[PDB]
Amino acid sequence: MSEPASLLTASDLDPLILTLSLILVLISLLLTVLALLSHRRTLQQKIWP
Repeated sequence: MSEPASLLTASDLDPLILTLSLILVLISLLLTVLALLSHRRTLQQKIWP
């Protein structure tokens, strides 16, 4: 590689918080997508019901 093996050996700076974060991140993202589709679906119906 080109970076110090320390950057990887230190990938454990905080896995506990990262895990909880990744979860909320992935979840929050999914929630947004759903809300987006739901809104788009409603508009379509309201446009041509």
